[PDB]
Amino acid sequence: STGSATTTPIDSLDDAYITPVQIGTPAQTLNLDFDTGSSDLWVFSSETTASEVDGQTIYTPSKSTTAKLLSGATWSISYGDGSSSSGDVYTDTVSVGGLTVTGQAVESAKKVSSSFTEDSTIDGLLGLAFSTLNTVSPTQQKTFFDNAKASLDSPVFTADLGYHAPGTYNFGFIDTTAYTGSITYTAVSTKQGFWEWTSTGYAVGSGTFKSTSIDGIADTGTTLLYLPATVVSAYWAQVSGAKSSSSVGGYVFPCSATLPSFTFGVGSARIVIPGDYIDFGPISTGSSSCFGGIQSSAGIGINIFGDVALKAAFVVFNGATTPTLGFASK
Repeated sequence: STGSATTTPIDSLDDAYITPVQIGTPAQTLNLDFDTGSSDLWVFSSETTASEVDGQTIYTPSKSTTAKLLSGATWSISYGDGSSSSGDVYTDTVSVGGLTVTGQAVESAKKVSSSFTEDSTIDGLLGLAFSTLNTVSPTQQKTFFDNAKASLDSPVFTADLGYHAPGTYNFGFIDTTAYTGSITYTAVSTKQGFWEWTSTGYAVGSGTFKSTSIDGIADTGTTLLYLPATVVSAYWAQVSGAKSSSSVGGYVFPCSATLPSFTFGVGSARIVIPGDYIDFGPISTGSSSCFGGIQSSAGIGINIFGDVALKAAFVVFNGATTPTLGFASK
């Protein structure tokens, strides 16, 4: 089998991407944030504290003839941005772009943190990291990909995120018309439960490539590109007027600037992030100070190849017995 679904930016800055997901019988379609940095499929639901729901579409398990309460199971998660949510668990039928899993754990939120409530466009998350990170207790549950894997034509999914435009998640096949040149594959460590790999270096604009190992995770659920302070300093030094602001919480730059590109290495291959991808607009409405899309990972504890990086590439998440990551230009 295979599946294919369009993924759409939630706003004009590409802050995140939502993908429609069919849950239950009859189908309840929710728009989920596909997140290769976490491993829970959780949704706003009829059980969510009413004051914590503001415009989201909810899953109502009592209206699904295939929903079954997973007895005694609970979940609770906290993300790297400070947000959280928790609740109980059903199993139900879940389909993504024509690909169907029966008996998928669907984590129904009883509580969500304010940042989720405030974001009307995201109805929940669909985790695509390794199932070892799944938070369901006392019995850990598998991801949608993990459940689908054996049935897929090939045990892979691909992320093709657009810049200010729709893109695609495919399951089970590689669309060879969706990228240019070749796909360069690189080793993955699953030791921390992430799609963790090592970039071979970077360049700023038309500058010389610096060969240096950068360990990080491919994370579709993170907006920005978080890299070591040395790297980030080298980038923003090429933008006149850019500075790290403690009060704003990162590098800011004059909105009148033209940003240089940023290149990262995948083995001997090179992915070029155009400068425009690194502009995340005014820090506050009407400001002429703009927020940068490349920021320091110091104090995160890990480097994160988030959407800013991933949307510059066609990315293969290869879930073979020994997982690997593939990157191509597009």
